[PDB]
Amino acid sequence: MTRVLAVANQKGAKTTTVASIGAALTEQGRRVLLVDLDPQGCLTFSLGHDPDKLPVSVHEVLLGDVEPSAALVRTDEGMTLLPANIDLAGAEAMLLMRAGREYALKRALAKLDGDFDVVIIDCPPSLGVLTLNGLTAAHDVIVPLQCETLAHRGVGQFLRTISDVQQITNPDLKLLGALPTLYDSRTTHSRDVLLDVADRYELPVLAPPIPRTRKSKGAIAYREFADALLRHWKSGRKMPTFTPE
Repeated sequence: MTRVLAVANQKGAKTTTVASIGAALTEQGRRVLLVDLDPQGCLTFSLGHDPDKLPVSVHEVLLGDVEPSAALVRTDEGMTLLPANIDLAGAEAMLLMRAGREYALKRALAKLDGDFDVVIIDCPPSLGVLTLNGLTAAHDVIVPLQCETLAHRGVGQFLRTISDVQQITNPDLKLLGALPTLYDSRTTHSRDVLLDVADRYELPVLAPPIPRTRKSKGAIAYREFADALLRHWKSGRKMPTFTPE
C-alpha cells in the first residue's frame, strides 16, 4: 500500500535527505519513487541526470501532456526518479490559471499506484503551487531542519501552511516532524537550537539528527531514520524524538 512522503522547507540538506532516505528504503527492500519538484533540478542533478538535457520531465507530467510512466528515469542506486528541469518554472505559472491546480501531482501519482512501495517528494524552497502539489499528494511530511544557527524563523509560517493544507486540499496530511540536519555534536549549540525550536512551535523534533557531512555517520543516521519510517508505516510506532519520550 503506497506511502507518500513529502520533504519540505521553504528556506534553502533537504535534497540529500530525499535521496539518502530513498536509498536506505531501497536497501531495506522497498520499491522507491523520488519526485523532483524544484525547477532548479537539484535532486535530479545529484542523481546523475543533466536536467537541461531531459527530453521531458515532471513539468509535462503535471500538465497532462505526457503520462507519468513515460517521464521516469533510472538511478544508479536503484530508485526510480520523476525528474525536473527549468521548464517546471512554467507550470507554477500555468497551474494557478486552472482549477484544481493543487491536485496535479496527486493525479499523476495515482496512475503509478502499485508500481512503488514508497514515494518521496523533494519540494522547492517556496510555499507556492509546486510545494502545494507536493503537500496535497502526501500522507506524511517532514521538514529537514538545519541546526548550525538559530534562524528558525519561518517554522511558524511553515506550520500555518501545513494547517491550511489539511483544511482544504488534504485533511489526511500528517506532520511527522522536523528532521534535524547539519547537527554538530562538538559543541552544544546545535542541541540548543533544537530545544529552542521544539519549545517555540507545535513541532515534534525527530531522531536521529543528521550530522554535518557507505558506512558514514550520516549514512548510519539516514538508515536509522528510514527504519523508523518503515516501522511507523507498518505498525503505527511513533517516530522516536530527538528528546526521547
